[PDB]
Amino acid sequence: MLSAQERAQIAQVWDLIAGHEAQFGAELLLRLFTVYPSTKVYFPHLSATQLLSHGQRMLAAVGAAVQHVDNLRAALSPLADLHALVLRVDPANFPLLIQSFHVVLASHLQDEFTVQMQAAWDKFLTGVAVVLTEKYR
Amino acid sequence: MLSAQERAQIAQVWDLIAGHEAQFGAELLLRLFTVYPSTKVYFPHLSATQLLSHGQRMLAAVGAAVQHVDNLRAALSPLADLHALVLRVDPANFPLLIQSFHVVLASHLQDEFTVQMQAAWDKFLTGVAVVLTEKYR
Ligand code: HEM
Ligand code: HEM
Repeated sequence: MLSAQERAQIAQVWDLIAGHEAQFGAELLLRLFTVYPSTKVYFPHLSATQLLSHGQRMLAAVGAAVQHVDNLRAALSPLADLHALVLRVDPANFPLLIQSFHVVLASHLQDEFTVQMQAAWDKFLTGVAVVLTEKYR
Repeated sequence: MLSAQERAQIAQVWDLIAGHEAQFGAELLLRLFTVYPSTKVYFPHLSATQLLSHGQRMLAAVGAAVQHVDNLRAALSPLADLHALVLRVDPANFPLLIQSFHVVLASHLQDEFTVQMQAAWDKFLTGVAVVLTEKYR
């Protein structure tokens, strides 16, 4: 449950990502793989231009989720099935990705990525992660 | 157990912090308080110049720990007693601080804070946190 101010804040973060999905997503994956090498097993194909492609897909889906905070479970249902049932992504990986995403955004946006924006963004992404992991057995 | 390359990497990170302990530490606390408001209960006195003072103390201790990775338990013993026994800081707060610290460093250092440096820094700070929490009952 995001407040109106929090929804405005995550829209502001997204406006700073739009157009950079591939580059920011590739850097997110690189940071995740280096700081948490256990995550590399999920991406044997990516383990450099293929990084840009997957990064683009991933962050484009994040942008779509911003437009659907009120019905995230319905809108993300295919992606939830994919991560929980088909890919079998251990839910513990999702906080590692979210923390890594904050670092990449801070590196590019510096003080434009304010602590208020980070709090809202973290709440939003934690909710996305719940949807993408709750079907995991 | 940090490798020689990892020790070189954390020395490089510290060289980029030195002189900015107060400012970076204050921003670390502000980010921690905003993204994780549950942490504010530990700092009723700080909850703005007092932020600079505490930030300075905290990050100066980090710098001292860099010089003592081989005998962290002995060198940090007073600080371990303080956090675990006197302040009773719940160990779950330490990952929140470490993640917040990466974000603050990225915001200021941008791509100079490389993913290799972050991996080494994270390993180092996770070890500091183990020392500062293992006495907690
Ligand atoms: C907010 C969190 C996440 C979002 C929005 C997201 C989004 C996506 C999307 C849209 C795809 C489709 C790629 C395609 O069909 O080409 C995908 C695939 C994939 N995701 Fe995620 N993902 C997230 C978290 C994770 C995490 C934490 C992991 C593992 C650590 C992961 C591992 C994978 C893998 C292995 C694939 C398949 C890649 C491929 O087949 O090329 N994802 N993800
Ligand atoms: C790498 C991790 C940490 C380091 C190196 C560190 C370092 C320090 C130092 C050097 C002091 C002494 C301040 C003084 O005597 O004036 C201190 C005090 C304190 N620390 Fe930490 N700290 C760490 C983590 C934490 C965390 C995670 C919390 C709580 C969320 C915390 C809460 C406190 C509090 C409440 C004080 C007392 C402040 C005061 O009395 O003014 N510390 N810390």
